[PDB]
Amino acid sequence: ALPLDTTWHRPGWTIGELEAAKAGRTISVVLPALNEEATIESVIDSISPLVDGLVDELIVLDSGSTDDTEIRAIASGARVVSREQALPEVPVRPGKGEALWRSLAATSGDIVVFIDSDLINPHPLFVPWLVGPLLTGEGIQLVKSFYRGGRVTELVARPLLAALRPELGCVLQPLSGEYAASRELLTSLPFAPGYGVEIGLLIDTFDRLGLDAIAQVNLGVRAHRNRPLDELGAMSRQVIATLLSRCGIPDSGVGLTQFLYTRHTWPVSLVDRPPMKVMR
Amino acid sequence: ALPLDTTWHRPGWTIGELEAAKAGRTISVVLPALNEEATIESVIDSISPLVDGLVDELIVLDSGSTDDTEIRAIASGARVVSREQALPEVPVRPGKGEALWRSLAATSGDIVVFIDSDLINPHPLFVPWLVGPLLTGEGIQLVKSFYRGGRVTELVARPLLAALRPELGCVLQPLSGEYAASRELLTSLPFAPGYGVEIGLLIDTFDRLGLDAIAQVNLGVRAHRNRPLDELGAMSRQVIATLLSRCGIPDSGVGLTQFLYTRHTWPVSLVDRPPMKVMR
Ligand SMILES: O=c1ccn([C@@H]2O[C@H](COP(=O)(O)OP(=O)(O)O[C@H]3O[C@H](CO)[C@@H](O)[C@H](O)[C@H]3O)[C@@H](O)[C@H]2O)c(=O)[nH]1
Ligand SMILES: O=c1ccn([C@@H]2O[C@H](COP(=O)(O)OP(=O)(O)O[C@H]3O[C@H](CO)[C@@H](O)[C@H](O)[C@H]3O)[C@@H](O)[C@H]2O)c(=O)[nH]1
Ligand SMILES: [Cl-]
Ligand SMILES: [Cl-]
Ligand SMILES: [Mn+2]
Ligand SMILES: [Mn+2]
Repeated sequence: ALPLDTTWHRPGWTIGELEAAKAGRTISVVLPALNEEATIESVIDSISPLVDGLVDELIVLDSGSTDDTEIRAIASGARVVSREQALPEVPVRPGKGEALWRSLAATSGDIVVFIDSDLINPHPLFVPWLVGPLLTGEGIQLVKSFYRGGRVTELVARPLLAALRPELGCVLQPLSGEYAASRELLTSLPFAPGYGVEIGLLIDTFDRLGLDAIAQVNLGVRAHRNRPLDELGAMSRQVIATLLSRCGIPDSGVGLTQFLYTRHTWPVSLVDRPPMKVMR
Repeated sequence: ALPLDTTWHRPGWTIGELEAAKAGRTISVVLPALNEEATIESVIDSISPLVDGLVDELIVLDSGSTDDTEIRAIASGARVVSREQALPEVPVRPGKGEALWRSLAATSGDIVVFIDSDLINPHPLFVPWLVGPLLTGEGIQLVKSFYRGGRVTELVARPLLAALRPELGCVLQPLSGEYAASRELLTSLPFAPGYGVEIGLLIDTFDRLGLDAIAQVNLGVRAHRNRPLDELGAMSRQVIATLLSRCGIPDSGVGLTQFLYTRHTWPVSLVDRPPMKVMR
């Protein structure tokens, strides 16, 4: 391991050991989903055998899907929750960060696990491998995954971290959509909008609790949707905006423009959601 | 055009018109090269027909090649200049920015044109298309190229510019290796090290002379060496470091680390070369 608790190899914990270690703590699993009809069922099925055992609760956080995502998830026995149902007093904003933040209001596990719903054949041990350090460690409040090409991660986020928060240089996949954390931690932190949510959570956690509260576990290999370069441009812009803000640097608020030769401007947001705590 | 003089279409100027417009001004062409034996001859040949006419001078700036770059360039009739010969009183540093800066001491054109030496079948009109606005415009001191996937450009540089210098959002290929500028401008500016040199030159030019001094011309389509993702990681890191510095933001000076699972740290430099002017 580096100065960051890193599980480099297959965790050795059995499902039954992990379950014993809960000690009254509960576990929620959240799957955010926007138009993932092709992969959603495989993801739910990888995890539903854990329900009523290690996992106390599983939801799909449907983020405005217009395909068959919701019906197929229901048919896999999952509880599907819209953004509106998760938190109906508050009008819905677009983007991933909004979905995860709302999901805090729709779950009650002491521990919350996020798994992206666009994964291709995910391992059924993903969730156990992630909760290990939270269950059996001390002071770990956040566990990030890593894996084996991560264009935004390797060109934008990791190099920017080296520039502005080099202490986090040892985190191999800071933008990974698969991770777990304590409710106490998550409901105490703001949530960046859009694709800024992961990078925001990591830096805030570090700034507030330091490295000793963070672990990372090998999930082996991951496959997912490969988005077009232009969609990555918009994602990177939001990651940059969120990353700059945590480092005390003013962002223009100006969206990325691209020329296809036609021109298009993508939205960027400088507005975080506050800690879900204030909503109590 | 946008607020930035943009030549969207094939320039209409003939080689003879352009030559007339020189009016005593001279033109140097510089080809930086590090191990480009496969493509260097095609690039030189695309340009050497202009020599003693529109172009007064052509050099290859050899940046420590250990392949056959120099012998093949000589065999194409090019003058080849090492980093050491360009400026022998000053010990040589690694990276592209060093090569271009040194090239100022090895040329005397009032106008300097840079063309990367790894281009696959470059158009023989590249150089005329670039000098057009400098020759026939007023107050233009810098001309950048654009083209048609630019991973570092679209994920790192363009989104970072939108964040920190949104006025430059209209520049389509800020990192393009093909561009031209006045000696008066170039010898008045510092040169960022490594791959930071292009982004550094653009921001300094803008900060010092504003947009009205900058033009961009369509070169159509370009092909070149596609580097592995890890090499791009190091390039992006240096672009970020240089970009952050021009915007008044402190960089850690810490190199990007990558885990292949073995670990490697890449060099980054926070040291610019001063304006070549001080070397007079
Ligand atoms: O508005 C949205 C956008 C995405 N998602 C879901 O979020 C997950 C990941 O989104 P994706 O479009 O696949 O983003 P990636 O290109 O994969 O981005 C990677 O890097 C991002 C930057 O941190 C992370 O947010 C992602 O989890 C991570 O997979 C998917 O299951 C989506 O269904 C939503 O629920 N709502
Ligand atoms: O130490 C070096 C490195 C590169 N080069 C030359 O510079 C040119 C471009 O370098 P390259 O390795 O192809 O960089 P790219 O991946 O193509 O980077 C693009 O984006 C960079 C960031 O601004 C620019 O520096 C480049 O010109 C541009 O092609 C090539 O002809 C090389 O021969 C050197 O002379 N010395
Ligand atoms: Cl608090
Ligand atoms: Cl000056
Ligand atoms: Mn994905
Ligand atoms: Mn190249």
